[PDB]
Amino acid sequence: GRCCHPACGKYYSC
Repeated sequence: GRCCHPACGKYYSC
């Protein structure tokens, strides 16, 4: 989604 650190798994945009 909108997240930019790996704490969102592979659902970070960076």
